[PDB]
Amino acid sequence: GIKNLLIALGGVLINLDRERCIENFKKIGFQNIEEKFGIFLQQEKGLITPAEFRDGIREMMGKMVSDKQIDAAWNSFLVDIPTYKLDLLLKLREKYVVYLLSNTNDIHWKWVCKNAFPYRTFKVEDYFEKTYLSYEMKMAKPEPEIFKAVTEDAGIDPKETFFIDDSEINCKVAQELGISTYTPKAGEDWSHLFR
Ligand SMILES: [Mg+2]
Repeated sequence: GIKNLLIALGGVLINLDRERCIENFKKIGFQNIEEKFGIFLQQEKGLITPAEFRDGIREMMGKMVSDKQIDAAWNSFLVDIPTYKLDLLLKLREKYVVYLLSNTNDIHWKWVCKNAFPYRTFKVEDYFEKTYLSYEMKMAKPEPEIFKAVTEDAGIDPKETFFIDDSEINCKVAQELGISTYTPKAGEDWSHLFR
């Protein structure tokens, strides 16, 4: 009897495009961008600041570039949330409590909130009871920490929580804590889970 849902961000909701990102980075002067990915892991845990991140990018980049240029290229990894997934979220809150559990960074998070979640009258606030972000939490999937940490703050029973995330390891760890999981494939429309 599932009462709650935990949803990942990437692939599951927002389409990703590594090639594009790589290319945009190269265009702005980062030659070995693809070997490079450090600060990414730190950023993800919010152990540094967007400021220091850009500096790190510049620093290993060997050139001075605009923060906008950098945010631009970094955000090009994100494509879009097909709007039918947004409908699905809203429809789902009718029968469940719905949380986001996402490994991400402030720069990305602000892009998705401005550019991807806004739909009709709705805003990121409208889809989730609460969003748990790695870089705010300071811990990241698949640390067991983060899963236990989420249920306690949320005050939800793990036995009654369904976790949807396209990373196997993340799912296996969540299962250990008693959570049920589905691992969607790239591009998968996982709406079939509720037919
Ligand atoms: Mg993923």
